[PDB]
Amino acid sequence: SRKESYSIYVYKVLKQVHPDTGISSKAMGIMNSFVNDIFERIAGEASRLAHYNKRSTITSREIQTAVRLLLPGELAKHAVSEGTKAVTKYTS
DNA sequence: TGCCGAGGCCGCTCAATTGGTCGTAGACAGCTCTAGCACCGCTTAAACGCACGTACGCGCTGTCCCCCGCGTTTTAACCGCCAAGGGGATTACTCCCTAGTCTCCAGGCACGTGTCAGATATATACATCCTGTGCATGTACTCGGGATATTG
Repeated sequence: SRKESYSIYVYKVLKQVHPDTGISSKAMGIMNSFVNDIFERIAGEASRLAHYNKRSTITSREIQTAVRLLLPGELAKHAVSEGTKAVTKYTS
């Protein structure tokens, strides 16, 4: 049966930024772990945020707050400026 | 005087880094998967978000009124130092034992499916438990006066 991983999107993104470069298989497992750790931290914090405010859904703002808590510094104001591109394009 | 003695500049030789070149071996990138099952598109009947006075709760506000802050300097030893001594942390070697490799070999069990049940969800009726409110005392508190402990 199928096992499923993020392994292709990290490779796709590598060819976005370093078109000559590659990854060893052992160094893929790192990205395939890291990328789902940050998934869980955002899901867990966004879940608590909905609960504290006694909502049921989790709209964009329930995540933009979870990113603006969880990320340390310039990464917060960058990631917030990056995600507000994506939904602004999607809703056209 | 003397002598020379003590004195100050320049090619071998060895010993790490540094960068170069050789060749070869899995492991990476990529193809074709093919394959399939998830994403999507397409409806539906759907829940839950949300833009919006008003009762009004409390966040913030204008006063006076005092300790703890604020300021000084003596001193007090705290903290720093240097120098010496002893060993115990260190170095370099030789013998030694096993860590590690590979290879064979089995069955333990983790893996997987095959069925379908006792499980828990959902509704309606409902009674009851639990909250919010209102309400006496009982204590834990702040003070004053004296006894015991301890610092210098």
